[PDB]
Amino acid sequence: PYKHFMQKEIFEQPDSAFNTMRGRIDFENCVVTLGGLKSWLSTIRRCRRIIMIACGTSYHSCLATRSIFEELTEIPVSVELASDFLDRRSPVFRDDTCVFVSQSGETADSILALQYCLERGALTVGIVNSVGSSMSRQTHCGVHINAGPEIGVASTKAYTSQYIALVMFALSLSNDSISRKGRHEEIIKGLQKIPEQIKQVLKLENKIKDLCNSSLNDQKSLLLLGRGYQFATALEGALKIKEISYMHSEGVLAGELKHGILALVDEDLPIIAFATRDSLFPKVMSAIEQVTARDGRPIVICNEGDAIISNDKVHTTLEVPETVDCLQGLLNVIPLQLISYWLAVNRGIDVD
Amino acid sequence: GPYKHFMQKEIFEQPDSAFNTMRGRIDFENCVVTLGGLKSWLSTIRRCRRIIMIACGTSYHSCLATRSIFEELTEIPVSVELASDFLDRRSPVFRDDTCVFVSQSGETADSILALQYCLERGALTVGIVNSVGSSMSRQTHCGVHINAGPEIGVASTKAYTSQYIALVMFALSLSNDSISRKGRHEEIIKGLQKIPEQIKQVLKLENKIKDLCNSSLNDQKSLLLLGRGYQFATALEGALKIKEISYMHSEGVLAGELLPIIAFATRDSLFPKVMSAIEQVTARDGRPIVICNEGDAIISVHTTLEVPETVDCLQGLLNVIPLQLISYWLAVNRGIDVD
Amino acid sequence: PYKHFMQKEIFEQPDSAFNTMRGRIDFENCVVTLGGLKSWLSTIRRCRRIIMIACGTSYHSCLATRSIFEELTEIPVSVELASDFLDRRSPVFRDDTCVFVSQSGETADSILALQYCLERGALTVGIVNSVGSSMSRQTHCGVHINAGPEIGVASTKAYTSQYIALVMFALSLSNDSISRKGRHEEIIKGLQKIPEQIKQVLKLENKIKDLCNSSLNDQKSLLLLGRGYQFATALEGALKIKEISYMHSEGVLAGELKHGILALVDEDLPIIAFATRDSLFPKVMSAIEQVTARDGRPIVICNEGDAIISNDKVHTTLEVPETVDCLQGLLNVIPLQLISYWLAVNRGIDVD
Amino acid sequence: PYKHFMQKEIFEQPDSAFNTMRGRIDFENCVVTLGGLKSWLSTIRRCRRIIMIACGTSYHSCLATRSIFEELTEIPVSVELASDFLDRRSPVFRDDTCVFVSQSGETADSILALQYCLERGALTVGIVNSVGSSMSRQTHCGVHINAGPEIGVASTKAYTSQYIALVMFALSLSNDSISRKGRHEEIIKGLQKIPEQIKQVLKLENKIKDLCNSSLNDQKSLLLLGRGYQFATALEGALKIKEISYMHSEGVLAGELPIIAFATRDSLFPKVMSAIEQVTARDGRPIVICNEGDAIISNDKVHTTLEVPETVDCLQGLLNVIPLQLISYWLAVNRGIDVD
Ligand SMILES: CC(=O)N[C@H]1[C@@H](OP(=O)(O)OP(=O)(O)OC[C@H]2O[C@@H](n3ccc(=O)[nH]c3=O)[C@H](O)[C@@H]2O)O[C@H](CO)[C@@H](O)[C@@H]1O
Ligand SMILES: CC(=O)N[C@H]1[C@@H](OP(=O)(O)OP(=O)(O)OC[C@H]2O[C@@H](n3ccc(=O)[nH]c3=O)[C@H](O)[C@@H]2O)O[C@H](CO)[C@@H](O)[C@@H]1O
Ligand SMILES: CC(=O)N[C@H]1[C@@H](OP(=O)(O)OP(=O)(O)OC[C@H]2O[C@@H](n3ccc(=O)[nH]c3=O)[C@H](O)[C@@H]2O)O[C@H](CO)[C@@H](O)[C@@H]1O
Ligand SMILES: CC(=O)N[C@H]1[C@@H](OP(=O)(O)OP(=O)(O)OC[C@H]2O[C@@H](n3ccc(=O)[nH]c3=O)[C@H](O)[C@@H]2O)O[C@H](CO)[C@@H](O)[C@@H]1O
Ligand SMILES: O=P(O)(O)OC[C@H]1O[C@H](O)[C@H](O)[C@@H](O)[C@@H]1O
Ligand SMILES: O=P(O)(O)OC[C@H]1O[C@H](O)[C@H](O)[C@@H](O)[C@@H]1O
Ligand SMILES: O=P(O)(O)OC[C@H]1O[C@H](O)[C@H](O)[C@@H](O)[C@@H]1O
Ligand SMILES: O=P(O)(O)OC[C@H]1O[C@H](O)[C@H](O)[C@@H](O)[C@@H]1O
Ligand code: NA
Ligand code: NA
Ligand code: NA
Ligand code: NA
Repeated sequence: PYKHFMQKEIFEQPDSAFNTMRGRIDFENCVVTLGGLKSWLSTIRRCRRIIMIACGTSYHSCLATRSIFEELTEIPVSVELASDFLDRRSPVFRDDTCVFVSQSGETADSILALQYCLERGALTVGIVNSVGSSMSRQTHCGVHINAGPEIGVASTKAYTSQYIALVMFALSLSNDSISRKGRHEEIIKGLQKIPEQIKQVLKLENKIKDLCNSSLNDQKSLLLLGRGYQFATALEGALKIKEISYMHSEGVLAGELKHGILALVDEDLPIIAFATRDSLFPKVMSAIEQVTARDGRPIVICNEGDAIISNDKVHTTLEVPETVDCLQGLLNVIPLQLISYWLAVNRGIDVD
Repeated sequence: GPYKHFMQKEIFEQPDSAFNTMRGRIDFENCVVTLGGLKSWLSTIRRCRRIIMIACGTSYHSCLATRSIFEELTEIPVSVELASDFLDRRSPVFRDDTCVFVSQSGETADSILALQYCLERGALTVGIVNSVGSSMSRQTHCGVHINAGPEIGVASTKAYTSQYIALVMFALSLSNDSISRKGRHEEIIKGLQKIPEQIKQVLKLENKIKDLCNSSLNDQKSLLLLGRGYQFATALEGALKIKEISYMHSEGVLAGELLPIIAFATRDSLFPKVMSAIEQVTARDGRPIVICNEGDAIISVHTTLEVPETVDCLQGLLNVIPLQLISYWLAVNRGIDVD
Repeated sequence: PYKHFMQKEIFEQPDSAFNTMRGRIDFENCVVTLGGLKSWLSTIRRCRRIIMIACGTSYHSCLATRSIFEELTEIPVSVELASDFLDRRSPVFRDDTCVFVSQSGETADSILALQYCLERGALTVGIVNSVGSSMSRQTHCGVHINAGPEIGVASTKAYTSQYIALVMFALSLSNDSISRKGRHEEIIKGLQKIPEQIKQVLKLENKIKDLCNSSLNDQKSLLLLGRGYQFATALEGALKIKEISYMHSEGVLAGELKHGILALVDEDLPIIAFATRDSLFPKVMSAIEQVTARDGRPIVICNEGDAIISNDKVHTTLEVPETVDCLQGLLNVIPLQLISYWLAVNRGIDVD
Repeated sequence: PYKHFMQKEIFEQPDSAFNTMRGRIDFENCVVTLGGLKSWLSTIRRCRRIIMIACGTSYHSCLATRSIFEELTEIPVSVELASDFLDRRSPVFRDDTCVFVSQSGETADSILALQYCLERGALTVGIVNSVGSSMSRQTHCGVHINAGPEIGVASTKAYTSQYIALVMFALSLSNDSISRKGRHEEIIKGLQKIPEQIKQVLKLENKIKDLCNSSLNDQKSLLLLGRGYQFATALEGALKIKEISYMHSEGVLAGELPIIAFATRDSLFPKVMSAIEQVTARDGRPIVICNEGDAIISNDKVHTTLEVPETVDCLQGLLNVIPLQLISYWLAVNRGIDVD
């Protein structure tokens, strides 16, 4: 039924999200069980620090979950792009837990980084889609994310499944804390609702197709504004627009600079702002106000029912269900996957 | 004086500010660094779980620019945080953290809020600050005043190079008990000695940069800066300067990870991916501007801005200077009053 | 009604034990709250290691509780005699939590050690009986054990009270652990019963006076055998007999040497063996057997109902109630306090 | 020309001390190189703490060297008796470096402790005499102490050889420190002289035989007083007197609350002086192990002196133990005990 494997894979996300969780979460009793990390959790916690290492969209899934790993575990977590980690020859030691995230399990820079960590005596953990791939075999332990084969040229379902697996890993690490139990239960109940909420978000495709057929087609760049949990989503949206749509895109930390890119943009530059409640900071509102003050006409991804910009000012809304704060990225990325897909179609590009 | 603007003056002041930052703190003959503010705190800093560097804007750049040398010389985990994002994530900190705050003014709101957060959590706090007795200077437990003198220009020029130098001295101080580091120490200190005179030499690129800025470069809507490794910070800081001073969009891009283009191709950061990126550009006849070491031919049409070769971890101090001059002259050519 | 303050203090222990716990343990909800440490616990929970530092009987209360601190917290715990700590110039750093235990809060070696740790930037915690004593003032935080004044020349109720305060501190450090919950509850329900069980143990006094009068008064030395939880009890009993009674005494790790002191003993040298269930190791049984075979007749401290040796093989029994393993030393020490006291008074030695 | 393997083994110590160092110390350039640990040191240096785990005399060699490890490395070091470590079910984790010291490499409690540590993911290092014994094989890395086979029933040369191997291990761990370079050179130059100093100490044998011919040999107990570096020597002396001489003995922390007191300069604390003064106040006739030429007790109190050469403070125990080995041996002979 689908024009392309990429469209199929985006639309497959209710099912891949469920498949990632299948057999791993008891939603009734709120227990996460990751069999691959079985005899290893008590060791993983006993480390100086967690280093998340990955490339491209897999690196963004690490950015998207860093905060919740930090929050739930109180272990320091850093996130490294594999090639830059290697370029810096960043010291790694026996007391580090190195977490490698990869859809393919074959990316050269990820494998080189893994070899570097292994030879230095670090504990290694893989979060990998392709079962038995190099990264899966070579990591000490890990989780196969169970998204199924990905044939689109860019990662869609693997991103949402990686993010979910990383959240389950964070929950697993913090499963002995009385003080975390309410937070755990909140997040696990939220996860249970993700697959159906993804289905809801997919109903935005018509509005997106329309927007992609608009003046948007002709524009040469698109800027995405995000802060907090949604900065990763802004970076991933930009990567998608670049890798798939062959259009220039940058993810911008919203409102960080008063006199940055937003003071420079043309009236008609496409700007997407993430304004869901989890990441609705004063600086986000300032950035959005700055755009509208200059007569810009931004596209706002926000929660159902929220009016971020007055009806008096021209702007586009793409409304998404509200979920638990640290899970909102799973829903907010979907319109970007669809926008990047339909822009590439509007332009004649093959995405498989 | 001879200077059109405060910003131009402060750019040209860098041989002196770089010297002043080192003054009384480095014995170049015996290769000994002595930072009076940190003296009795070093043993405590050396034993922490991790160092978190926390800063905004150009000061965040100076942390990125020196992250690798801290890691290399100390083998302590070092992370670099933008103050607002650190606060947005509510990143946990604890007694065993050493939090290093870098700020020219010592008054930036987000940096102060971040310091107060770390203090309340019981972390050890260290300031690298220009303004003596500012909030950040007072409220950190210990620190180094960078001694760059007052900064009047709207964007940081001398404060970036002086912060970077102060951070390198801090890294050297932390690792001054290591026999295996001694050769690397001496190399960096002998390098630092020559920085002020090398900065004088790089400032002689101004006329070449004026010629470049008189061209259609000054009419462009975007300028991309490509760098990797030590020079990625320099790419980010060049981008920030072009945005903040020249009012032109600019982006610092990690070279070859995935319109005028500036590429950093000095030897310290001349990776395969940089060469690949540069090849991609020349293949489409892109005409890149290449910042490279004196005498190197990185490309067989392009513009070359040659800079003296220094110790790898110090190359960013010389590479940033043409970007400061480009952002300044682009602004002048576009009729912007930089002050 | 007491002959000496020391006797009064020994008999005061049901009340001092209760007074130490008062306002600090919710026995129904199994919650421990130590006001003086409350705001400091997350900091202590985080350190590289705990160093317990003390002199004499206070040093023994640290040995008596070292295992339960290690078990409940999984933080390394070492136990230092203050003078030897200072003699070795053991390095201490900002990441150490140094726990100082002292009845008087004034002992020179403990104060010197505290000053050394403070100057090195370590976090310091006091467990002290004398409110506002030097050690109470100078530590960063602490617990006043609330045992009341001791006038006896040797510590009795302050030993049991210190030991209880130390167990409460360990419970407080581990009060966020789901996996520890059952063990927590076990110990707290145990602590609730300690004051009445001490009342029960104190009923051994007449049998102990008989034993001193029939078998011990004329003696020049006595050996205490103990292992595991009861090794500290054996050392403290030895100290009491030395300090109070002016008789030689040695605490011996039971069955450690096949040809050590037990291979050398007479059949009339008095030997006390701790054989309560919590510390009834094979090596303890072997030691006892090495004694009865040599025709030594050991004095066996054991749980009510237990027959450790044959009635065929001659021995004296002092039965004590069974409590939780890590609490059994609180009851096992009491017969030793009473023995040392009666030995002293039967020799016209003042104990106050 | 020896009566027993024990006596031979005591007298072999100049050679065993030399053999333990052979090929591992460059005394000219002051460099220690332990082949067995080469590429493991950077990892050993990166642990939360070091736990030294051993039984009997090997436990004492750990006590004897704890201070120098802590001094030189600034890593926390604890010393555990293997059986008690197991009795407590002491938690250990991936970030622990567990160091096992054993002459035989077969002692049951040390083996069980090793297996417990290995199961918990700890890094394990062996300091072992018997090449290819269980503990030699099962530790991740280690140093064979190269003392030669030990046939005496109690450890004599293995103690001084284990102690020297442990000091070399601490030197190796700290070989990157500029601030400790002077202390390193001092210890290494001191190690060079230990073999010939042990020869010197063995010349006390005749004085010791005279002492053991006295009514010392029909005593029921002998107390040994020591503090600091010499507390381990007092504990090891007491063990030797119990295991060999069949006489009760206790090693006592001097001044904490027949007498041999260690009063060498490395461990001449006020509390040691005060303890000795208590004995001479009662005209108790102590036996004093002290450095050559030091008068610890004046001649108006009766006492016996056993002078030993002064070495570097942390090495003094290597010499101070030798008279106790000889005392335990000659007491047994005078008591008709076959020490073998
Ligand atoms: C593919 C596979 O055999 N998975 C089985 C596993 O699923 P389960 O979900 O338990 O395990 P995973 O597929 O996640 O992991 C399989 C194994 O590979 C390791 N690993 C995985 C990813 C990685 O990047 N690195 C790595 O080392 C894990 O530690 C584990 O040993 O147990 C279930 C039985 O209950 C079965 O339904 C599955 O057939
Ligand atoms: C400010 C001051 O009087 N500096 C004097 C100091 O310079 P010196 O270079 O020794 O000290 P700095 O100016 O770097 O620092 C001064 C004090 O401020 C603290 N600190 C500094 C920066 C910071 O951000 N946070 C912070 O706490 C330092 O720990 C130190 O206690 O001795 C010199 C002579 O030896 C004098 O010429 C300088 O006038
Ligand atoms: C002295 C005081 O007013 N104590 C009150 C406190 O007891 P609470 O049991 O809370 O506190 P403690 O008496 O144990 O400690 C008093 C203070 O002294 C500090 N400290 C204590 C011991 C030590 O060795 N070092 C040290 O620094 C503590 O951190 C605390 O700040 O609240 C109780 C009600 O809950 C009152 O009944 C107590 O009268
Ligand atoms: C046993 C052996 O062949 N040793 C050789 C080794 O001595 P060298 O002194 O290098 O090594 P050791 O004999 O100390 O140790 C041999 C090996 O056993 C390991 N180990 C040792 C003891 C222990 O308790 N646990 C443990 O794992 C070491 O890590 C090493 O891998 O190189 C020398 C050549 O330069 C040879 O003269 C020695 O014959
Ligand atoms: O997740 P993987 O298989 O390690 O691949 C990482 C990245 O590899 C390349 O950079 C791809 O173009 C990206 O789309 C992909 O995300
Ligand atoms: O270094 P400081 O005083 O904390 O200021 C940080 C940043 O603050 C502001 O953004 C300035 O415009 C920047 O130029 C500056 O780099
Ligand atoms: O517990 P405190 O006050 O520090 O005293 C410690 C020790 O000090 C001295 O050693 C006393 O004789 C002991 O009985 C006492 O236990
Ligand atoms: O050093 P090993 O072979 O582990 O032996 C440890 C102890 O084992 C036994 O206790 C021996 O009797 C002691 O002499 C010895 O010291
Ligand atoms: Na694997
Ligand atoms: Na300050
Ligand atoms: Na206090
Ligand atoms: Na081995």
